[PDB]
Order: sequence, then structure tokens, then C-alpha cells
Amino acid sequence: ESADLRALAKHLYDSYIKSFPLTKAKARAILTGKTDKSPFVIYDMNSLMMGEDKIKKEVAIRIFQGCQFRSVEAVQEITEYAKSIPGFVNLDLNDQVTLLKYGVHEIIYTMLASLMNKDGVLISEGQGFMTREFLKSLRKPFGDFMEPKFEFAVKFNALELDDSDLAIFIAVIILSGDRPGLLNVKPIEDIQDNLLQALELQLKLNHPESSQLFAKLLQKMTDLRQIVTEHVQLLQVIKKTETDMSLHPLLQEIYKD
Amino acid sequence: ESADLRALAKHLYDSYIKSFPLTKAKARAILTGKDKSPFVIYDMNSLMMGEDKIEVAIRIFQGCQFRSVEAVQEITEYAKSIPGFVNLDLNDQVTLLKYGVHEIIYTMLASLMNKDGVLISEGQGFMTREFLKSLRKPFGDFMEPKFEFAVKFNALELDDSDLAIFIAVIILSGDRPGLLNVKPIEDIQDNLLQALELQLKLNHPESSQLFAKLLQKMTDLRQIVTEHVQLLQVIKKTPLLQEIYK
Ligand SMILES: *[C@H](/C=C/CCCCCCCCCC)CC(=O)/C=N/CC(=O)O
Repeated sequence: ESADLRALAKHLYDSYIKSFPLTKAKARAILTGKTDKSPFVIYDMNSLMMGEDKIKKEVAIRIFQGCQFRSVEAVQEITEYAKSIPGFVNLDLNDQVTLLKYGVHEIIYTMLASLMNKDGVLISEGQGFMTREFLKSLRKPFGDFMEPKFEFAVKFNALELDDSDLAIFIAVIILSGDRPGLLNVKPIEDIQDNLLQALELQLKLNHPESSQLFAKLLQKMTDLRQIVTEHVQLLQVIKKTETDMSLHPLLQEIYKD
Repeated sequence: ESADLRALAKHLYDSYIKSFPLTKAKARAILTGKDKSPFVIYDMNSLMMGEDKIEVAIRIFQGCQFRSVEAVQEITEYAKSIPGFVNLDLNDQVTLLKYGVHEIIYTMLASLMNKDGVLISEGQGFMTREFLKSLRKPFGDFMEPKFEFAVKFNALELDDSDLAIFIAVIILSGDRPGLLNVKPIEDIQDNLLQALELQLKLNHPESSQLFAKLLQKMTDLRQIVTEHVQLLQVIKKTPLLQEIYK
């Protein structure tokens, strides 16, 4: 039944709303200009300095730590979402762990697009906006931790997915049976099969004009895995140049690979 | 309607047949049993003898390079049969082939692999997976990751009629760098993705979401290609031939 597939879509969206406080629909309204929601914009060093008057070491390192602590919170949100995916909690525990390990960054980058346009990124739950140019002007190697994410986001945002669509898509990502070290691949793939079915139907119904959106969206997984691999190499660089800089343990355990 | 998609499938199947001499069907016959058994290369002495039927690590890598150059010409000709492709801006055609060939090379190589080895020399030979893996570095860990991709890819149990369309989808990727006019490329890939999906629903009706699983294997191809190019740089730190091969 299509109807079981719709009930799954409905369940996952419902769970997405409950897990991620800043949705795409909120993010767009803030970016588009829909009076009370307007972000303070950070574009230079004085602007950033002033930003702490109302928004919530060294500048580039302070930014990078902010991004770290934010990534940690998003892991917690994504972890809470994953538990809602039917069957995920019933899987072997080591695999639950493994699927989060490989899935969580791919999700962070997918959802972070929702917060981005061509000229910058929302911060502090939408209260701020930090320009692309400001981030790109940052002392090397930090200069371009963010540029690939912008490049992905402008391409990805042109698919025009809304939160409904994304709730099913990020569920597909977590439950990838091709993750390294997985003990029982088969139960994971049967869940994903079901999830892929749900996504396909949801896109057909919600984007009836958008030809082969399902395939176009699945092909984006490639862009996501490229973004992760480049990040990790960048992290290796920082750990050696910035020997005085500390990485959150949670994050270190994900990257251990 | 679907009869346009079917026409497009048959066209590409027929073109794939005329372009690639060793088909998957033919390679499986040889791998499984069924047309002399290929000459097997599992040792240093088997290699030495196998040359007479048909420095060591290096002569083997130069052979993949030679056969890769052959495969590029066969893929080029196949590309030209894909509806729309020759009508694209010439620079974009070159660009599509340049970036797409490595991906298609690995896809098609999986047809000639099992978990224990790979056919060579138009299937007259069979080099074992263990003899490749044993080769001194960095030539050992070279072919192993295509074997692992090939094991997973092959489980989908795709046939030649399915791969013909899948290959076409790869070639028409609108995200290649430097493309001048992305629209007609994506427009053709849309039409190909539609033919692929309907092919897989008729040809594999019990195979749930095979279409999606196949598309998810593109993430595996690009990761592979990106690793291959990364081992080549390290080999470049090990006359007219270099030119041919580049
Ligand atoms: C880090 C960048 C994320 C973009 C957010 C804007 C910059 C940070 C300002 C403070 C944000 C307030 C919510 C990309 C990333 O994944 C970094 N990770 C650190 C790590 O070690 O993985």
C-alpha cells in the first residue's frame, strides 16, 4: 500500500519537527524576509565583535570552535531522529553505532544547506547570519572549511526540497547498508528499501512536475560523501598546525574511521 | 509513452552489443563454466607462460593502461550512439568522456570479475585476485578496491540490457567540471534515467527499488575513481608511449 508508505512519511516528518528546532521552512522565512525574525549579519571583524552584544581565544579558532560545538549539538539531534526511524533501535547496537558514525556528517551537510544561500549561513538558531565572504577571508587553513558546503548547498537547494522531503531523505542516509564494519547488513537494507519507497512516493506526490527528482536527489549522495572526505583531510591539517586547539571527543570518535 | 523508453533501451542495448566485444553474459559463461577454459595466472611462472599463450608489478600495470586506452575508444563510440550526444557542444562531449570513462571502466570491469579474479585478454585469461593482491607496493592495494566494489555491484545481478542504459546515465552527468551547456545534458540524462527505471521494473519485477540501489552505487564509483587517481600520483613517484598513455 501507498497508504502505509504515507503513514511512514507522516511519522518521519512529525519526528523531524520534534528533533530539529530550526527547520528549513523557518530558515527560509528568516532569509527571505517574511520584520521579527531578521538576523544580525556578520560580514567583518567589527560586525562579529558587535554580534556578541545580541547573538549567543583567536577569531578563526573561535569561529571554528563554535562550529564544532554546533556540530556536536546536531549529532545529538540527528541521534534523536534516528531512534524514531522504524526498526533502527531494534538493530544490533554496534551497527546502530556504526550507521550514526558514517551517516551523521552526511546529514549535517544536507541540513546545513537549508540554512544557507549563495551569500551566507544562518547561525545561533537563526538569530545571526555570517557571510560567505567573511568565512572565506579567514586565516589559512580555516579559509575554506566552509566553501565546499556552500557549493553543495547552492546546487542542492535548487532541488527545492521542503522539510517533509528531507525527513525521509535523511532517514535513507542513516540506514545505508554499505557502511564499513556493519555486522548484519540485511535488516538495515530492508528498512532502507521501505524508506526509499516512502521517499519515491513522497517526491512524486509533492513534486509532481519535477521529473526524476528521486534519482536527482539520490545522485546528491555522491556530493555529500566528497564533502566529508575533504573535511577530514582539512581536519588532519588543523590538528598538526594548531597543536593548541582541542576537538570535541564525540567528534573525534566519529572521525577515528 | 513507455514505448519510447523501450525503443531507447533496445537502441542502447543494440549499440552496447556492437561496441563492447566481451559482454557480461559472455564473461559469466566463461567465469562459471561454459569456449576453452581461460589460461589462469596465479603465479609468477603462470604470467611468464601466459604471455606465450596470449618489473613484474610494472609490466602488469602497463597492461591495464593499454587495455584502458582500448576501452576508452569503445566507450567513445558507444557514447555517440546515445540519442542527443553528438548534437551537444563538442567541448561538452569531450568533457563528458574525459570525466566519465574511469567510472564506466570500473563498472564494466565488474562484469569480468568475481570474488576470486578478473578476466583478461578478451577472456582468454584469468588473473587471480590473490596474485594481484600479492604484488609489491603500491601495486598490491591497487586492484583490491575494484574487486570489493565489483563484489557488491555484481550482487545486483544486472545484465547487459540494464548496464547499457546505466552506462549512458553515467556519461551524461551534468556535474562534470567545465561544462558549457548543462541543460541538454541533464535533459538527456532525465530521459535515460526514465528508460533505466522502466527497464529494471520489467526486467527485475521482484527486485524492490533496484533503480535506487543502482543509483546509490554511483557514490561508490566516484570514491573509487578518486582513489585510483590518488594511487597514480604515487606511481608517478616510482617516450612516445607516455604520450599515447598520458
Ligand atoms: C563548520 C561550519 C559550520 C557553519 C556554521 C557557521 C560557522 C560557525 C559559527 C558559529 C555557529 C553558531 C550555531 C563545518 C564543520 O562541520 C566543522 N566541524 C568541526 C569538526 O571538528 O568537525
